[PDB]
Amino acid sequence: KVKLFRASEPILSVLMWGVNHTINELSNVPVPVMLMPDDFKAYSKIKVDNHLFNKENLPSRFKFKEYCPMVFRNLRERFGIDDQDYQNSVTRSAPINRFLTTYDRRFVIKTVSSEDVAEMHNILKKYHQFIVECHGNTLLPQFLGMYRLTVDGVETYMVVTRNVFSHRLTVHRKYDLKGSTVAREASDKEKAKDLPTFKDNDFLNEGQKLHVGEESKKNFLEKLKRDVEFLAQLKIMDYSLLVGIHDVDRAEQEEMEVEERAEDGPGEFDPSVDVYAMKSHESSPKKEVYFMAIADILTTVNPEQYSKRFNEFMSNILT
Amino acid sequence: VKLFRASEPILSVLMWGVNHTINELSNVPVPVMLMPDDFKAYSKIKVDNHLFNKENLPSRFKFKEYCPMVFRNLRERFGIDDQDYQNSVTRSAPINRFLTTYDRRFVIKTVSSEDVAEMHNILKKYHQFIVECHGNTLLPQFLGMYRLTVDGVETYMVVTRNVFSHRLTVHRKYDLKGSTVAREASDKEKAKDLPTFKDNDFLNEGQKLHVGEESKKNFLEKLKRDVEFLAQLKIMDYSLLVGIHDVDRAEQFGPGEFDPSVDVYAMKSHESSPKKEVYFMAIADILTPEQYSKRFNEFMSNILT
Ligand SMILES: Nc1nc2c(ncn2[C@@H]2O[C@H](COP(=O)(O)O)[C@@H](O)[C@H]2O)c(=O)[nH]1
Ligand SMILES: Nc1nc2c(ncn2[C@@H]2O[C@H](COP(=O)(O)O)[C@@H](O)[C@H]2O)c(=O)[nH]1
Ligand SMILES: Nc1nc2c(ncn2[C@@H]2O[C@H](COP(=O)(O)O)[C@@H](O)[C@H]2O)c(=O)[nH]1
Ligand SMILES: Nc1nc2c(ncn2[C@@H]2O[C@H](COP(=O)(O)O)[C@@H](O)[C@H]2O)c(=O)[nH]1
Repeated sequence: KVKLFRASEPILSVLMWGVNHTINELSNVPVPVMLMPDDFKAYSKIKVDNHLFNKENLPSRFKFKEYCPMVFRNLRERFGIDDQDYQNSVTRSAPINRFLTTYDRRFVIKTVSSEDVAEMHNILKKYHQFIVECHGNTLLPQFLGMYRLTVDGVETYMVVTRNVFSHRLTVHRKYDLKGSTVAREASDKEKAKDLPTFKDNDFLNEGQKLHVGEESKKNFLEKLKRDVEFLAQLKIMDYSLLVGIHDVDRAEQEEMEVEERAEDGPGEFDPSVDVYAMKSHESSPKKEVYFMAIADILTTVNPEQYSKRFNEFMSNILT
Repeated sequence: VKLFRASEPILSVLMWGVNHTINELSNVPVPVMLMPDDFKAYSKIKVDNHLFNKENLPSRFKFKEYCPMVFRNLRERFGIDDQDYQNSVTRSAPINRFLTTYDRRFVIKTVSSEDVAEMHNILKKYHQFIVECHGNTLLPQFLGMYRLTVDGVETYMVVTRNVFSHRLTVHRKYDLKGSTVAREASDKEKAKDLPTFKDNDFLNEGQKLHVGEESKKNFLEKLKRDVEFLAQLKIMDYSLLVGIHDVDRAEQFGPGEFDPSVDVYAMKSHESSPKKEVYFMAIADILTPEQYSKRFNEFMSNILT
């Protein structure tokens, strides 16, 4: 039951230690009837200066700050994430590859700028209220924690989200879509990578389509509508639709080759866990799973119109 | 769900501190041996909580634990489980400086900076002696040592295993130095319910302690090595805290019943003893030579028949 907080970088150990630390302290804090306004300006801060002690994995000296912990605890709850699960995902083993995933691929940890952290505060009261009135049903990023780590006098800002992708199903192709009239494509650099991040004209040029079926398309499009309208209400623009594609047969084969090396359920998922996943329509050219979520809402044409434009595009991404 | 609700913020910080450090230690491997650095080591944490978790805790505070690996090892060598130690401190506010945990198992004494220095001074040798005697000793048993910073004020604390029983009411206590001077209770002191008597008011009482010549064997075999250890360390002016539980009295879950592994210092009255009693006996207040050692030793050998 010993947790060592062992990691490739001291930053990771401190991250593991702080999530572990704060989740445990929160376990000693009654769950409130409601969130008070201060909760939105609140934060916790701990500074550690150990001497000749417990220095194998943690640095002797570091700081950890959690923004607005009462609010994020509540967000986790409304997103149906149990605090102990969250803690275990982060601390049972070092997050792996600034962009990390928890070792079990449930949670994504992004290193952000100070400005990003500033925007979360700005948007936080309304985002919460919006998560309340849409019952956690949303294509928006789902925020679970915000933290500032300090190691060797250096401050690092981090935001934890639920993975847009499945924690279990492989992605075989992703796109970052915006719907911009501007040319959007992948550099020769990108296309050369393993899992390139294709863009608008790649999607349009490939003739790609996402066969989800009318009932999913409608539910999807109703989410997209209020999400982008909510974002337009704030001063927010230039976010993307992150699209991941999972080829069910290709995976079955990949798995089969995986076991072969040892010797020598099929494209389904828990919609409560892989929250952005959608099956293909029974009459799809091939058996697929899609993951679709709005990306990057923190960091001519104005907002209101973007939501209008962004919206028309994603409505045409599918059938 | 522990709130750390207490009469006083210092106590809340203490409860929070022991909780925090014991949890942290449960993530630290038990080593194959203590190292010299473990005797100069510490943990420090500073807390700054804006608009968060203020119901019982101050928003800002510090908690420092001295030599946490050595005290964790001492706990084990005394047969104390970390989880219990933690539970005794945090389950409920320690009560009435001189506190005990809510279950009276552990004593919490405010002490001075010089005290904390003195402890660092004797600690390696004290530990070594605890090892060599397999935890069996009338010396105080030190379970942890802490410094608290609250409202800008630093406070030092040492935790010991309670000398008296955690259940058995003590009816009379004597502080015994074996001195050749005038040590008696003061008129005002002689007033309150729990009078701290001394040598003279004891030797002039004809009071003996009946444990047998057998328990006197164990006890005196113990006391000698202890006062010896203190001498070699050139320490003195320490007392023998003695407690007396009158069975019949309390009677007016059984009378005189107790768990020897928890009430480590308690001794049953002998069979042939006049009244039915339980005695509690340990050395106290040694944070500070031969003559005192041998003088002390004899005045104590003269109360066990
Ligand atoms: N709106 C808002 N912004 C904050 C708050 N706390 C910190 N920030 C912003 O977050 C960034 C980093 O804050 P730090 O916690 O490093 O002081 C800064 O850009 C800071 O202005 C807050 O309570 N409200
Ligand atoms: N650190 C910190 N930064 C804040 C706080 N409240 C607001 N800010 C910062 O204040 C700025 C707002 O300033 P304005 O642009 O309205 O003059 C934001 O960029 C954000 O960085 C706070 O409580 N703490
Ligand atoms: N597994 C996973 N990858 C992501 C997620 N969000 C973005 N990525 C990927 O990470 C890369 C950079 O992230 P971004 O700049 O959007 O933060 C992109 O190639 C994108 O496909 C996510 O939620 N989960
Ligand atoms: N000998 C010794 N004394 C210490 C050590 N740590 C703290 N002390 C002493 O204990 C007292 C309290 O120290 P503070 O922890 O308040 O800085 C001071 O007299 C200090 O010098 C140590 O590692 N060794």
